[PDB]
Amino acid sequence: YTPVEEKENGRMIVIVAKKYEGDIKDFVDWKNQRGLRTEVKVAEDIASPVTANAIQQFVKQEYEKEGNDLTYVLLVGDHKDIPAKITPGIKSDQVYGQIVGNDHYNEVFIGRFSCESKEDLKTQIDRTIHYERNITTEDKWLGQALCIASAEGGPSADNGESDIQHENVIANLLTQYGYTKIIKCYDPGVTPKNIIDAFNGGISLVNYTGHGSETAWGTSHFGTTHVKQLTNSNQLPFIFDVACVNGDFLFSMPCFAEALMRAQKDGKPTGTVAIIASTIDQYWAPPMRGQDEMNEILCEKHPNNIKRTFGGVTMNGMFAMVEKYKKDGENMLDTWTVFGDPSLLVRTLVPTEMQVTAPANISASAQTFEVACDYNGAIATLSDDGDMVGTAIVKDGKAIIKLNESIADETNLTLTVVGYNKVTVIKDVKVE
Ligand SMILES: *CC(=O)[C@H](CCCNC(=N)N)NC(=O)[C@H](Cc1ccccc1)NC(=O)[C@H](N)Cc1ccccc1
Ligand SMILES: [Ca+2]
Ligand SMILES: [Ca+2]
Ligand SMILES: [Ca+2]
Ligand SMILES: [Ca+2]
Ligand SMILES: [Ca+2]
Ligand SMILES: [Ca+2]
Ligand SMILES: [Zn+2]
Ligand SMILES: [Zn+2]
Repeated sequence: YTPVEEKENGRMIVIVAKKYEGDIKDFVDWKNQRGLRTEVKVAEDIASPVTANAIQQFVKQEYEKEGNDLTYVLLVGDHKDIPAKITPGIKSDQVYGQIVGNDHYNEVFIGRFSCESKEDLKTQIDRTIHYERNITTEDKWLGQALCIASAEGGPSADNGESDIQHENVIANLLTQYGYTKIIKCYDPGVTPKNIIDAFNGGISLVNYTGHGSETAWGTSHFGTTHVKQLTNSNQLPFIFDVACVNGDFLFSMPCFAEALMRAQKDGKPTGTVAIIASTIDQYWAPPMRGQDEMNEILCEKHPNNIKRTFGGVTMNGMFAMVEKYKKDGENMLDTWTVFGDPSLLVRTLVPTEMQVTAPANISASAQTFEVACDYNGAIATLSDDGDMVGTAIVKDGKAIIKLNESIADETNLTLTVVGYNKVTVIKDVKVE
């Protein structure tokens, strides 16, 4: 299949319901600070009442603009705030990113921060910023994974694997890549305690393959009522969830996925940093292929298809499903919904540090700024209070940042450098 790229110069639009307009600033500032051009659009400004047709039209319109650099779209609100596209048998956010080619292969990654209160939003913003900005060499819970499998399935499943055999292949792939601990919770016998203990012990990735209801997992019986028992404060995994309706966010109560994204303990984020879960019932075999490819891409098994964002990893993993299962695969892709930031830079192992050498000062008339970094591929960005002044990728040991405006009016600039499985570096640059 042809992958959908995380365009180096891509941008993001956060479509936020009016009642949350004044609460998203810190998120928008951080994204611009690390080099992802991000703009905000108030949903009611697109149309009031807000409808699925208007959102769809707005995204298409923005995508068509000269360059087609639109790459991510984050929806901020629950279904009542920003609706999902609803057609017979389909509830979907993913469809908003299907713009070209009369097909179901997205052009744009879509994600959602489902919130019904200000704190639901604040906790999703904070956990995301902490994950990309504040993870250090001491966050030892990274590189540890949890595989969960029902005792069902067989020869007629994807690649003829029962859910257990399917998860074992995934566990081997993760181990080969470098994960240091794989926890296996396979039926029969899994209880809520087993899941609660795993999360509380520290894990950065969860793969689930089995049955599910709107509010719980069939294997373990762990559900929304058990979320309050989690104490994995800012030690959050992301999840590839194969199950029926765990992601039905139009349910009368918070669904499984929403509960995990909104969980908090004494003001700190618990639960998950991101999860992809279905709004409808899932077929047995198709999602298995998608889940496998997501893990293959995460473990960099395809050198010319590297994806660093949660949206990029999951969407490209689903392309393989569509390719092999066709129509059935397309229905699964449309409804397998991303909860969390689609631009999220995933972490797989305990990070290492980067050696960054940059001038302590910059001329008020400078057009460029050179930074030395011992990690090629890092993204170096200069910003001013959430305003991105220039960004560049490290190549051959250095990044040559071209300023997009005059800094003659500034006294200080913030240099931010991020890198895959690296500790984020933030330095000040005095303007002389
Ligand atoms: C509801 C679930 O949680 C279950 C999730 C399966 C995930 N894949 C793996 N664990 N490997 N889904 C089902 O059990 C599925 C639900 C469904 C019902 C009606 C239409 C479409 C999906 N049911 C089945 O797979 C059964 N084999 C019945 C069936 C449905 C569709 C075609 C053929 C058989
Ligand atoms: Ca397309
Ligand atoms: Ca509260
Ligand atoms: Ca498999
Ligand atoms: Ca049960
Ligand atoms: Ca909801
Ligand atoms: Ca593959
Ligand atoms: Zn923090
Ligand atoms: Zn079954």
